[PDB]
Order: sequence, then structure tokens, then C-alpha cells
Amino acid sequence: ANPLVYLDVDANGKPLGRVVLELKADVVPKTAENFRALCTGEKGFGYKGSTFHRVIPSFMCQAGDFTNHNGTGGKSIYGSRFPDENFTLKHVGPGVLSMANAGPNTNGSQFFICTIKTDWLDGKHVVFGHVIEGMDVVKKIESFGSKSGRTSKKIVITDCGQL
Ligand SMILES: NCCOCCNC(=O)[C@@H]1CCNC(=O)/C=C/C(=O)N2CCC[C@](Cc3ccccc3)(C2)C(=O)N[C@@H](Cc2ccc(C(=O)c3ccccc3)cc2)C(=O)NCc2ccccc2CC(=O)N1
Repeated sequence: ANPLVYLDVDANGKPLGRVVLELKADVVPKTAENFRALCTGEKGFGYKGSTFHRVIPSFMCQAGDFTNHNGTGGKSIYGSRFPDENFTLKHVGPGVLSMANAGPNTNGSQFFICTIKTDWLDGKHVVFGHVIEGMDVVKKIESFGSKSGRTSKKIVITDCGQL
């Protein structure tokens, strides 16, 4: 079965709730495993305590830069980056979970959750999961974003793991 993982998120130290994500290990096993292991911290590093550092209304909420917390960093469980596994799954609508990158073959740890259909990212960002519960939490995160992506409050993944 595809793994389910969670992100528990605060805004300014106030809980927003839990996002439940299904990882499509059937289609993108390697990309799904990276995210799963970063949620559990099993390699000695991962998402716990890091932030949603770029949140753009009517676009997406981006997180996972646990080295620099600013969108320039992060790393994968396989090394500093790994190639795009495939582009099979598409940016079909809100709730899509997809890998951030700095161009081709630069997947590390940064990821995003879409709040609209981001079809122009098809073939450029590897989709690997979807929100199955807590989309309302994602909408709360989105409400603290801005056109530049700078957040109005400190949005923190206080805990995460595998369900
Ligand atoms: N209301 C409606 C609004 O509609 C507007 C629509 N806007 C859209 O379509 C927009 C239009 C185009 N602008 C953008 O690309 C926005 C870019 C942006 O913010 N920075 C700020 C952060 C830094 C930069 C540049 C930089 C500087 C140093 C090192 C690396 C990059 C630029 C970046 O690029 N960092 C990646 C994140 C990442 C991910 C993984 C790694 C990594 O492991 C690694 C990389 C290399 C070697 C080893 C490891 C590093 C960085 C970033 O953030 N990628 C952008 C992104 C992220 C998620 C989803 C999509 C998109 C595309 C987008 O945003 N496209």
C-alpha cells in the first residue's frame, strides 16, 4: 500500500492542524521514499521543525528547506540532489504534492502543495503524492502567504512522520 505521512503545522506557535499526505510509491517509489524518510527522520535529518518558507496565494505552499529555511537549500536521503524519477503524475489541481527544484535533476528535500491546478509545472516538477485530509490546513497556510511568497506569520512543521 502507498505510505501515508503527516505534517503538523503551526502559525506563530498556534496549531493549524494536521495535513495527511498519500505518497505514490507505486508510480514514483524513489521520490516517495525520500519524502517518507524525511518525515520520519530515519537518516538523521528531515522536516521536523522546518518551515513553509514560500507561500503564494492561488499557487502553492512550499517547504522543506531545512538547511537554509529560505528556498536555496535542503538535501535528499540519496545525496545533495537526485534526478527527476519520471513526470508521470501531473499537476491536476489543488492538493497535489510535488518536488520543488532548481531546474532539471535537482530534487533534494524541498516540496510544495498546490492550491490550484499548476499545469504549467507538468514535466518540470515531479509529482509524488496528494493531500487526503487536512486540505483546510493547507488553505490556512495559504492565507498567510503573499504575492512575493513571504509569509505573514511563522509557519512551522512542528512534527511529521508516517501513519
Ligand atoms: N497568485 C498566482 C501566482 O502565480 C505565479 C506563478 N509563479 C510561477 O510559476 C513561478 C515562476 C518562476 N519563479 C520561480 O521559479 C521562483 C523562484 C524562487 O522563489 N527562488 C527563491 C529561492 C531560490 C531560487 C534560486 C536558487 C538559489 C540558490 C540555489 C538554488 C536555487 C529562486 C529557487 O529557484 N529555489 C527553488 C527551490 C529549490 C529546490 C531544490 C533545491 C535543491 O535541492 C538543489 C538544487 C541544486 C543543487 C542541489 C540541490 C534548491 C532550491 C525554487 O523555489 N523553485 C521554484 C518552484 C518551487 C516550487 C514549485 C514551483 C516552483 C517554480 C515557480 O515558482 N514558478
